[PDB]
Amino acid sequence: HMERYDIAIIGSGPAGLASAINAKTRKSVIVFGSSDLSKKLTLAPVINNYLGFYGIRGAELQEKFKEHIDNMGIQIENVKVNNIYAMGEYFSIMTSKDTYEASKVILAMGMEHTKPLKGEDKFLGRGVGYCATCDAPLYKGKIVTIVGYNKEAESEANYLAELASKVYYVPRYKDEYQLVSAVEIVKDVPVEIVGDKKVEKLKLKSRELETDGVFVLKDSAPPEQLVPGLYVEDGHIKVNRKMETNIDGCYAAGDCTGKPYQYMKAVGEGQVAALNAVEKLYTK
Amino acid sequence: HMERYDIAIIGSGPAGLASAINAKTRKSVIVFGSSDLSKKLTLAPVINNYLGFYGIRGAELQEKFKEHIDNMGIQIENVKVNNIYAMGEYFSIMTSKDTYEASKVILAMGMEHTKPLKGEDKFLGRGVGYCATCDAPLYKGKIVTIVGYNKEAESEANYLAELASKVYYVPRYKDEYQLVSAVEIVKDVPVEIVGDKKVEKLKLKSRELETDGVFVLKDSAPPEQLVPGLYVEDGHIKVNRKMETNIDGCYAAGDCTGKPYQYMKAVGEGQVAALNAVEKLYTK
Ligand SMILES: Cc1cc2nc3c(=O)[nH]c(=O)nc-3n(C[C@H](O)[C@H](O)[C@H](O)COP(=O)(O)OP(=O)(O)OC[C@H]3O[C@@H](n4cnc5c(N)ncnc54)[C@H](O)[C@@H]3O)c2cc1C
Ligand SMILES: Cc1cc2nc3c(=O)[nH]c(=O)nc-3n(C[C@H](O)[C@H](O)[C@H](O)COP(=O)(O)OP(=O)(O)OC[C@H]3O[C@@H](n4cnc5c(N)ncnc54)[C@H](O)[C@@H]3O)c2cc1C
Repeated sequence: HMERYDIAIIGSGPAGLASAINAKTRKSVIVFGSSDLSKKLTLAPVINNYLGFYGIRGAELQEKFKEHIDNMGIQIENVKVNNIYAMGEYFSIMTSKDTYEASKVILAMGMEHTKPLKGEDKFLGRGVGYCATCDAPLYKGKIVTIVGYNKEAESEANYLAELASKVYYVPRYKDEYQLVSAVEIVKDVPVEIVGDKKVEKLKLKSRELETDGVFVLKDSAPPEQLVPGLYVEDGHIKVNRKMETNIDGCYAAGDCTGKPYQYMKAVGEGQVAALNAVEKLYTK
Repeated sequence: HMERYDIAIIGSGPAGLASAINAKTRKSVIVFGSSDLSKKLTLAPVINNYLGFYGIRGAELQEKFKEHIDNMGIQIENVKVNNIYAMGEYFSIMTSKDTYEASKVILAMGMEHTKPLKGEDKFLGRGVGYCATCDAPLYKGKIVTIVGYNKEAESEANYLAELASKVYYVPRYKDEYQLVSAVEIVKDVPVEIVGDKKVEKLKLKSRELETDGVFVLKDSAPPEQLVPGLYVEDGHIKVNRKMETNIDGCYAAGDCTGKPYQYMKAVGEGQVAALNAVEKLYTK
């Protein structure tokens, strides 16, 4: 069904966990993200600029962070947040599973490193989107191509196969893929989304797919799509010294706020966002 | 004599150490402060909001920070910084011992918690000051009272006893005091600095001292006195998202920049300041 919380934290990396441990000062808090917290932490080899942990390996620091949240009774809700609608005094939070409401939101999604595909921006809203399940009814009986950058994208492909006339899945990571037989896996490199007034084809290095929709599925939609009305410049969510965005009650912390992309900056921002959000909840 | 460095960090607490470990990316760096890093860290009992160190004691976290800087060959220069003069393209740094020049400065002095004495602001520049050794020639053959909040203040009293006709030392901490016999220790509580056009007396709870100067000696002068021309509001050094102050080449990080006074905020700010300072050194 629906569940209400005082604070929702969108991301489970350094920034979101820093927010969570500072918000547990009560005030219900929910943290959305991945079971493994942050993929970048796991991939980091030796870390020498996180003060107090000289020479730690990324996966070791990840475990220290996991034990911290576990000691404080903080769990990660393992769902993808698709859209956050600023209703004015609260936020409606749409996810890959259930819908939530929260009084305050802390954006902590990190920063996407991969570039958009050619034609992606051009056809946005004319056949390109960032949430396949959200737009699924629009593609009933149509051809849909999903360019998947994470495992959740596979679930969206499976769902779309129940409505679309044909589903192609283009993986952008190496794994076994848990897809129903109706999904055609296209192990090729996307080149360009093309069309006249709307999407007509996805061109790949060795193949072209006639398709009505192309969904580009990453850990998070671009922030201005995830949070309609949010002020972003240069792909960075713009915040002030209190980590406040342009949307009252919506904060942002970590790589999603701009450079430098470092752990200490991220945890500091998460702390500031959470303490300010809590203050606003007690002052109304 | 004088020594030149690319970056000078003013403070050895969480913020300054975070700056130091991020600036050692070369670029000579000098860190001014106390041997014990930060007094607040030592006094902190259990810390649960420093991500990755759940349940750590303050002195334990202090030791982790000490081992980090030691592993990176970062030493603390154990002197008090008295004044930083923005010369335009560099900074002249006056200390309780030698003078330094630095291309970039990172202010990391923390935030003073004790309030000013009554009359302190009123007589500033008319008998009240924050550096006794700096103003010592002005008090040759005059009466000087030092209200000392740290051990360095004792050294300043000893120096002033060579020039002033009479030196009183009013300690604001419990310890043995290493003072020459010419210094009179006044174990009483300051109440008010009084005078007409200039300082004439220090009133204490049980005694009044006729005095020509009153020096209030804390770990650092107020930031607008430490750094002439620095923009401060509400006792907080005002910085932007890059930790830049109003003075080009001068950054600030940690409690000295405003609330919340927390460790994660401080280390994040120190990191941002240092990485920006380094960038400016490589771009000129
Ligand atoms: C190989 C490598 C080495 C690095 N080494 C260092 C180093 O030595 N020192 C250093 O300071 N920095 C280092 N970094 C950078 C550092 O990892 C980042 O600055 C830091 O991880 C930022 O954390 P964050 O919480 O802002 O974002 P992230 O760490 O990206 O966390 C984001 C998390 O939120 C989840 N999420 C995002 N959007 C949504 C959504 N819509 N719904 C649900 N969940 C979502 C993601 O799945 C992810 O788990 C390194 C990065 C890499 C890639
Ligand atoms: C009892 C107590 C418990 C606390 N518990 C927590 C907690 O659980 N979690 C949390 O997040 N925060 C806590 N805090 C607050 C936290 O300690 C501060 O936010 C943090 O120490 C800020 O560090 P900083 O580097 O900005 O300043 P500081 O820690 O004050 O470091 C300043 C250092 O620079 C030196 N210095 C200053 N001026 C000069 C100068 N002119 N020349 C030379 N050296 C100078 C000082 O001697 C000092 O050593 C606590 C504070 C106290 C007092």
